[PDB]
Amino acid sequence: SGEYPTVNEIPVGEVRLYQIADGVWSHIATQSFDGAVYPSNGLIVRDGDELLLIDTAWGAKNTAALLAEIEKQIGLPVTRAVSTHFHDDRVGGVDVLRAAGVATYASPSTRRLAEAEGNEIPTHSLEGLSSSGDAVRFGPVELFYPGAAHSTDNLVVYVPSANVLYGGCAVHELSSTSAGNVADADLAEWPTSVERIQKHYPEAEVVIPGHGLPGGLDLLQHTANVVKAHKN
Ligand SMILES: C[C@@H](c1cccc2c(-c3cncc(O)c3)c(C(=O)O)[nH]c12)N1C[C@]2(C[C@@H](CN)C2)OC1=O
Ligand SMILES: [Zn+2]
Ligand SMILES: [Zn+2]
Repeated sequence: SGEYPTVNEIPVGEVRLYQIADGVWSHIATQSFDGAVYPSNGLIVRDGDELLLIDTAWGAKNTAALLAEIEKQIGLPVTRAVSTHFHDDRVGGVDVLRAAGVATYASPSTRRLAEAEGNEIPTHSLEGLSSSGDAVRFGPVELFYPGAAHSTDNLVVYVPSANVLYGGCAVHELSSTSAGNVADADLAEWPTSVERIQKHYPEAEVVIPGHGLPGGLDLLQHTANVVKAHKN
């Protein structure tokens, strides 16, 4: 009833949307992994009379439910999707999208990693993102490669019309006590990558993590802090 939806509030298989700003929503879904349940976020950005999707809803059935929820709540067609790294919370559901008419995109690095590890593979490669600090425009967003953090391929997304920074899994929520799933992370480079985000997007008003509650710019410093302490 208006609060940001949380893990125990979303059964696995259902999806909820949350209005972030004019023409910007997050999507929230839940999934089981190694016997625990987790929430995860993505983004939806209005692109005229179409929608740009950022990240899947962590699985094929969740992603079908996402498309249904978008049709219910927004009623504009999703035409393109970008996955912000190669893990299943970002690409699981790409096959569903691709069969529903959505053109799917990711960096070449993400595509290679997804292929190598047996995850679903976005169709189209996003060039111009291979060096830290690179940025490219993609419809109503800017895509930015900050350097290795949660993963070596992680991208962040900025919505300039609304000053919304979607950090994906490179950014943690304020309640986080740990650096999350660090299996593929670079804990040594992560603070430097966060510093690049902080420098590039000083006017961000909302910061959205890959999992958990949005907040303001403090999510970036908090992330750097928890990562440094995890490493320590
Ligand atoms: C699908 C994703 C994943 C699964 C389960 C939980 C998380 C979390 C997470 C968030 N918050 C708190 C927390 O405890 C955990 C994140 C997060 O941090 O981005 N990601 C999660 N994968 C799986 C994998 C691939 C590797 C294969 N060897 C393991 O590394 C990942 O990042
Ligand atoms: Zn991940
Ligand atoms: Zn994640």
